[PDB]
Amino acid sequence: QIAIVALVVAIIIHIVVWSIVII
Repeated sequence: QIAIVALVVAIIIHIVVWSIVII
């Protein structure tokens, strides 16, 4: 796992946000 799933989704948001900055 629950921590892994939440982490992946949590980190994913960081990746998406970054893409928006570029874009």
